[PDB]
Amino acid sequence: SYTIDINCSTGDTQANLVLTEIPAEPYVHVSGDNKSTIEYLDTGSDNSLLVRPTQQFNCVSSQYPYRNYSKIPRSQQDPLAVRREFYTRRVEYWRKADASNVDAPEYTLPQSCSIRLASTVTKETTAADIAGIVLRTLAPIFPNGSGDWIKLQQLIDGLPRIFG
Amino acid sequence: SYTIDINCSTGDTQANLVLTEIPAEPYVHVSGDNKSTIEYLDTGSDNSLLVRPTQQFNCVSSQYPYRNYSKIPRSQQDPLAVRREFYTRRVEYWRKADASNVDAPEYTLPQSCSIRLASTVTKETTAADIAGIVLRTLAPIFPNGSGDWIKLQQLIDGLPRIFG
Amino acid sequence: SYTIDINCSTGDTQANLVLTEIPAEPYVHVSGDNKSTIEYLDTGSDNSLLVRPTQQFNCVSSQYPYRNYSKIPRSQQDPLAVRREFYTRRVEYWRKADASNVDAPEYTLPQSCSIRLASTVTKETTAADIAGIVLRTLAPIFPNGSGDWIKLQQLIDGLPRIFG
Amino acid sequence: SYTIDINCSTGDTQANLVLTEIPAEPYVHVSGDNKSTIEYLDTGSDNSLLVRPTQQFNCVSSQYPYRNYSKIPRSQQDPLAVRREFYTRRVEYWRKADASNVDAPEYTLPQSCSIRLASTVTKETTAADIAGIVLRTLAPIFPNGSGDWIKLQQLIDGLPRIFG
Amino acid sequence: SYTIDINCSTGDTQANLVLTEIPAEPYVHVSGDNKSTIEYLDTGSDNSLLVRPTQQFNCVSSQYPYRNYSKIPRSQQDPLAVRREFYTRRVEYWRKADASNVDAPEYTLPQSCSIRLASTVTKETTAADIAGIVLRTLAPIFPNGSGDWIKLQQLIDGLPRIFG
Amino acid sequence: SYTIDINCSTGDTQANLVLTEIPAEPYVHVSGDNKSTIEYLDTGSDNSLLVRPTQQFNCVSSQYPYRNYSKIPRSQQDPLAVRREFYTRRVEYWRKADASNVDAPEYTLPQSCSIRLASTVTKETTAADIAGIVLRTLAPIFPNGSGDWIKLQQLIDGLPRIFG
Repeated sequence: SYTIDINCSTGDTQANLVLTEIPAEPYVHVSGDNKSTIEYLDTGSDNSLLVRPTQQFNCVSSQYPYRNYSKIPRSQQDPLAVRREFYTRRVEYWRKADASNVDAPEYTLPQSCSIRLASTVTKETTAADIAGIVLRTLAPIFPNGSGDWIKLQQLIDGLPRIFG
Repeated sequence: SYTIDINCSTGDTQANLVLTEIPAEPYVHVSGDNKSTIEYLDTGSDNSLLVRPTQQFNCVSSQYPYRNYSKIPRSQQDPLAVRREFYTRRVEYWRKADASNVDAPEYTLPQSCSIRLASTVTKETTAADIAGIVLRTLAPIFPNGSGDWIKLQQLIDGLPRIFG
Repeated sequence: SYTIDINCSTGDTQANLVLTEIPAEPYVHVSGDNKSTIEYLDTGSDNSLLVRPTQQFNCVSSQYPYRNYSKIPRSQQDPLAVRREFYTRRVEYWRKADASNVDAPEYTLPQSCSIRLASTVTKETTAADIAGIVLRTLAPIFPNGSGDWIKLQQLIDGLPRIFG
Repeated sequence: SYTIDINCSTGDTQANLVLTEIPAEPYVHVSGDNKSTIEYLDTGSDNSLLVRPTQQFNCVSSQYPYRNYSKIPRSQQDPLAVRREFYTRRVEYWRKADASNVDAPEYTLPQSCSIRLASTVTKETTAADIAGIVLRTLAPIFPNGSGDWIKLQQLIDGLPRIFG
Repeated sequence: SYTIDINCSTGDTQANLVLTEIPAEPYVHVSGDNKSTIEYLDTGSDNSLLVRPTQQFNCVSSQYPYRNYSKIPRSQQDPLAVRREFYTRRVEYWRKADASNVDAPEYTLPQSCSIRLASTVTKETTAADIAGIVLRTLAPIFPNGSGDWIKLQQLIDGLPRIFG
Repeated sequence: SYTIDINCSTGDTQANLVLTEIPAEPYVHVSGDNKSTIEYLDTGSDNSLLVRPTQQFNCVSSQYPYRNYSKIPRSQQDPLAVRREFYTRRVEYWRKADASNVDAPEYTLPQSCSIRLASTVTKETTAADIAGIVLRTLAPIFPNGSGDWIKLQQLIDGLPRIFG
């Protein structure tokens, strides 16, 4: 009868963050084919550059999920809890050029983004429960989802105070 | 006139990742400059815990955007390009209990999720362009958006090969 | 001709902190001397507990009102003035239980609050003047009096920055 | 289903203790850390004194709420419950002088007042519940609120028998 | 009856130094929100640069205002005097470019200016008295106020001898 | 043809800061080269003090105007730009006494104020443009010019937040 209550603040409003699909067919094994860490290459990239878009994924598990959480008493630590984490890092390499002037040089613009999710898990932790924390981390940066980029832009401007 | 090509593989289909808003009112500034990392406390949590949900936002910028990327020739480095980086880390503290049994203990379960993004930004780089990199990082894990959690389940199960 | 000016910042607005009366009839002397320190016990409490609500009062006075205030020069120390001080400490023990479930255990929740007022009194120091310092000590915690409890809630939550 | 009962004696009558607001705008951090203890200085005071009015705030919390309350048995100690505590200390320095006689010397009159609230909080402990203990601590000293100052005057006069 | 005589040379002539207002609405907290040192950012600046106009203000007070003034005898040092100082530093970043030729590069020109005012203050020191020393420091550089820039220009030319 | 944009927030309103001239005749060259700092003595002061009012002027120039500014890319550094800097420090020595009382002591009160300005100067930078930076540094402190002293009073009172 145990239930999991997120101890958060959640609103009534909802927004659509619109993801465009990324096909698996163009991706190729690079390192760690069988192992807990894998790195893929997107071969839908410019043949002739030295850099090409990669995305890696790796998973980690720990037996002691409360190791870094000392402000929690043992009397409240679930002794059946196990720590599951995963980590993705996508690097892509954009190309700026204009077809108008071929004299003008082509530049390579690197971009990288990484997400690390580390949950404690017991028998009542669900897939959607864990998905919720990613969506709540995203929510304050994209408060209208794909609609406007206002908070994102102010993060690019160097204005870290998002809630004030 | 220069255009930016995301050297990358995209698809035709699109999914909705449905974000639920997080109201800004309950968050309280706790620590940090703009020069340091800003930290907020979600005060809409169980007061009777000594751990409470926090999300933090840090962002930093550099005039040397190619410092980490080694295999990009100078002839391809945009001299006007700048490095813009931001980093968020949300820690929430879930609570498991059941109203069926006043005699059975309650446990607090820690969860953390962190997103870092470093874009090379030039004149033609738009806020939408930069949101694209986060959206493409997310898309392989949530290929149907909020619809299903199959690939996320794999990542938690310890299977890192999203693409196979 | 002498007037006393509080050297403070005060506003135009006012608010009602609404007190509910504490009947004297039930309290009983438990310890101390009727000269210096007295501890009353609220007999309006449960018989069956070893703890019962008690409020203590304690007065002292000194001919050396500037003893700890070293940074006031003698040219500005009023030689007629004299130090008066009182201290109250209320301890109440709350009782939590649900009448729906008599199997569910009852708990005792201790709560305690103390006020210490030390004034330097001179000929022109009045009752109302000395009340003013208690009122101005409270006003930061109760900016709207009984109207809301927001700043008090912040104090309990552990957020000491009340003036920002 | 659990309810919290104050184990106290309360009356039917109510009175307004009327607070005048303390503007936050003039206060300035002078010492401490923004985490535990902070001391603000009222810049709305005289430049020419080495002493200026200052109000300090200080919060602490503990996982052992029954540490000093030895006379409560473990069968009645709520294991979920946790100790929260705050402390405020306002020091203001009054200025006595008559404008009629500028030959007559001006004096500095120090006044100081401190409030310490330590509650054991549990899931059902509310903001208003914790405010109640401060209000019931005040009510013996201010039986009519701002209406008269008689009991406060007795305290200053040195007469600690407030309930008779 | 004490009066403050500036021990200076002052003329009969006066000039208008014409200040154009700087609105507070565009300015944003950066560091030290509550503390004695604050740094603001002018967000009416170019979004896309790495540098943006800031102005900081910080205040300092000292108990020993005669510390660095040894040529003054104790018999003439006001023992009630207190040292108050403040310091502002404004950095702005100009942009030179012509809309005629977009080939031509845009340059960023940094400019910085700082004012430090450190007064001894007694009960008879007035706001306008302290304002006077800033106006007298400015007076020889801008002897016709906003009218002509002759002495300013000769300071930019490296000709320090202003009175000869 | 290149134009200079002060990347900055300005307002429509203008105030007069009323400067009173300082006659050059009473000042006497005391120390310093053009290579050193020039120092003048205001000989229109009380001879019977061993301290007398002095104002000094130093100015220095460098071919490397971006040395202190780190986050400006070379692609945005004007190769023709030069750094012009000047620095003035006025010390006056006030005198407090009263003609009402020959028996009461006189005191001398030191005051100092210093302005430093370092502009990046290029072909298009005019003397007026450079005066602008001093005028905009002054304007937040004197938002109504010589009219009122409210913000200056705050700075002296120890409240650094001019903009809030």
